Amino acid sequence: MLKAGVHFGHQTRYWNPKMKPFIFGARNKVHIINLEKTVPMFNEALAELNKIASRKGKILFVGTKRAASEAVKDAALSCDQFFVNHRWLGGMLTNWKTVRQSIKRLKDLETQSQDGTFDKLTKKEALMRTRELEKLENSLGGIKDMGGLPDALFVIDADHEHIAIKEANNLGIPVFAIVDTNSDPDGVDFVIPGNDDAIRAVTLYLGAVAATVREGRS
RNA sequence: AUGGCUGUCGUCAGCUCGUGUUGUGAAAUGUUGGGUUAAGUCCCGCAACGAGCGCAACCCUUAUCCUUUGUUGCCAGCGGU
Repeated sequence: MLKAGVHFGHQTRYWNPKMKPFIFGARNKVHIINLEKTVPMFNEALAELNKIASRKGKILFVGTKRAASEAVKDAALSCDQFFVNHRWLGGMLTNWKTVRQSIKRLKDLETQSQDGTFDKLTKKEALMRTRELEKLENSLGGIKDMGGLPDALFVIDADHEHIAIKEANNLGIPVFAIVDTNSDPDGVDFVIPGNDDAIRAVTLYLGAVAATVREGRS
């Protein structure tokens, strides 16, 4: 709701002509996003995104670059929602089938880990198995309790996370992206011209989104 | 014309498949890349995710120690011989 405070746009380099409607674009070789265009765009994204959030849907924040972590873990986990913060595996939506059995192995190995037989029979293989929980835990972290493929997708950079956008367009999932002036509005259904790599901007930004996901009529 | 059995490349480290994706297609990817290994060995990365046959291990023997039993095998300590 609050006016974007401190980002005003970025990316002098590799700017994309399809971002030409969103650029004010003056200072010191770098491009300034027209935030007077961003505010209606971002309010629309909060509108439809709250609309699917009230229908009891799953949202899947996507935060692979740094420092979108742990800001996407903090914002998704502040809601009762899901996230990807480390490397987004190629095909966790379009073959979720195989990713379902990898999530199943993460559940079986944490149940085996903190409760069952973890000290049993070996030290070396037990260390092997625990670092399998680090690898499967940081890759399949947020999505491990989803149990479906989600009803929306909220990516924090459109060019850095083009794979996830490409799959959610492949599957008919609404993509909500904060694009920058280098990115491309591929199949992003609700584009938001913003700043992808400022931590102030993405914490303000995810703060608003996580605010409207759990917003409660009460 | 065959079965069964065998040699050989070669005990060389390779050969594939399902699902997915890319290509009009033959096909490609996976299996390539940075390291490493005896080894597609293992890690990391990655439009791939996994799986099979192979590699490794399980088998026999050899190298050390313990327990048991001690004949026909052995003789340290005992006695005479």
